[PDB]
Amino acid sequence: DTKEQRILRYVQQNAKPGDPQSVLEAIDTYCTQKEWAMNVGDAKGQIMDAVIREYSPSLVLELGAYCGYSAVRMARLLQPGARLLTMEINPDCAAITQQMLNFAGLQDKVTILNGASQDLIPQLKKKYDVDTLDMVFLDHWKDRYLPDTLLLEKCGLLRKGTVLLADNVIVPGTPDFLAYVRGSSSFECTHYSSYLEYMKVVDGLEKAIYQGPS
Ligand SMILES: Cc1nnc(C2CC2)n1-c1ccccc1
Ligand code: NA
Repeated sequence: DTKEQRILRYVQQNAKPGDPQSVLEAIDTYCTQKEWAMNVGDAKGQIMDAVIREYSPSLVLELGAYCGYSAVRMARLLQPGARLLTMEINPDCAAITQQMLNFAGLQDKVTILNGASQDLIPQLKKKYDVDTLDMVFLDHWKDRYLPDTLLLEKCGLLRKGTVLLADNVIVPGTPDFLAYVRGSSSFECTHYSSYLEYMKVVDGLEKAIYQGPS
């Protein structure tokens, strides 16, 4: 038995089928009052919402999924015909995420790819007919933020205006990724700070808008 499974069982008893908002609230309640989980929080959640709404991405790529919270949080805001592609290496988190999306009524919008992102990313063009992404959400293994950004560029998956949004850049922290995008002229960066009231600790998200190479 895992924490993610217990979050699933809790949503199923306390949220309403097909209602993405009630699913998100059930998760926020469980991960505030009962068992903490990093991906969830609403300082973070309202920044994810504002970015999605400002940029209206047609194709989002999510690196990392735990119980589906981020994917539900994003998929529920996508326009009709917009699609979310989620890569998760842990097959158990992938199955929970899938069931969480099924519960939320959102499975028609999301495609879960199970695998290491470094191996899935070079395949997006040939296997999934992906040309370019409008948005990328980085919430997976902190060591992969930078190397995977480089792979996205190597494969031409970013275009002028593609929005990278990086979670947990301070806690547990992704300093090499922050150094790369803030220091590169390919990226225009905005940092969103987020006080974790319950930990007495400062964390943040990074927004980097790809400029192209030039
Ligand atoms: C990559 C990359 N791009 N710019 C930088 C720093 C600002 C100069 N780094 C870097 C250097 C050393 C360790 C980790 C990341
Ligand atoms: Na920069």
